[PDB]
Amino acid sequence: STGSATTTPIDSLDDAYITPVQIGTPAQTLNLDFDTGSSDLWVFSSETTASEVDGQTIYTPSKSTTAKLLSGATWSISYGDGSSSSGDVYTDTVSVGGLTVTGQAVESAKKVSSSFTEDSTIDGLLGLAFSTLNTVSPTQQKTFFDNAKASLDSPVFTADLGYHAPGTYNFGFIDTTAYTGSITYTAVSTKQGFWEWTSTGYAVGSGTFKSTSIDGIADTGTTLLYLPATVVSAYWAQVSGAKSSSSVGGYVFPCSATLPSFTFGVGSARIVIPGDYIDFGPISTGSSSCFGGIQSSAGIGINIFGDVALKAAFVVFNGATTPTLGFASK
Repeated sequence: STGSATTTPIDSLDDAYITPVQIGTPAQTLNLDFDTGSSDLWVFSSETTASEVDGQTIYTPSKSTTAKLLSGATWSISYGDGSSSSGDVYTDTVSVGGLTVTGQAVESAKKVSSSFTEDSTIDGLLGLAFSTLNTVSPTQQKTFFDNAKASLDSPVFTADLGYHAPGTYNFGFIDTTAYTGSITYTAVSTKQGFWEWTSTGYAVGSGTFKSTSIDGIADTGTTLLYLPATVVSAYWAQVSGAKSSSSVGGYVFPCSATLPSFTFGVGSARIVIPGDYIDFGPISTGSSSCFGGIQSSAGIGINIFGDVALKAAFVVFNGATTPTLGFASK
C-alpha cells in the first residue's frame, strides 16, 4: 500500500504545516501537524476542556462506530517549546492520503496548553519519530507509520515541505519526480528516539564550506533551524545590523536586509537554504526588526533541522531495519 497527502502552511510565515487526516467511521477529518520530532497522535476532542477549544475541529469518539476506549490508558506530553497536552486514549481507524491503519491509538486531549488553544488551525499532532518516545501509559503505543510499515510497498515516508506553498507527505514510496539529482542517504541514531543524524558541515552565502560534524534531528514539527552558537554567529555576522536580542529571544535583523543563503552538508552532498527562507518577518506588527530563521541551539541541548532546513530538500525517512535519512535537492 501507499498514501499521499498534501501538507499546507498554516500562515504566511510557514510557522507549521497541516495535513488532513481521516479518523473514525464515518470519517472525521482533522488537520494535524505531522511531527517527526515526537511520537504521539493526539487530537482536540469532545473531551477537551471547553475553555481550551477556540476554533479547532474536534474528534468525537462517540460518533465513530469503530472507536474503542483503550481502557486505563492515559498520555501526557511536553514539547521543546514549553507547550503540553494530556488525556485518555481510543483506538480507531486512521487514514492519511488513502493509507488506512486500523486500531491506531488516537490520544484524546482532555487538557491542552495555551499555545494549542490559541492556534485555531491545528487540530492535533501526528507523531512520526520512533515509537519508543510515545507517552501512553501503562502500555506504550505505536505511531501511525510504525503500524502502517508492514503493509507499505517500501518502509519509508517522505517529507516535501513547500516554501510559502503546499507540499506533500508520501508513505510507502519515493516519488522520483519530486526531486532533482540523486538522494544522499546518511546514518541515523535512534538512541534518543529521534531521526538523529550528523551533518558534514556548512557554508554561509557564497563562502567556503566548513567541514565539521553537526549532530541534530530532522524535525518537521519545529519551525526554525537551531544550530550551535558558533555556526549561528558566523551566519548572522554576514547581515548588517543583525544581533542577538535577549528581550526578543533570539537573533533579529533589519527587515530592510537581504539575507544570505545557508548550506548544510549531507555526506558529500549539499543542501542550500535560500536567504528568503530565513526571514520570519517583523517581531511585532509594524516593526522594522525581523526575526531570524536560524537560531542558536545552545539552550536546547540538541541541534534541530526544523522546517527552515527541511523545506529546502526532499527528505526520505527510511524506516528499514536499520533506519537512514535521505536528502535531495528539489
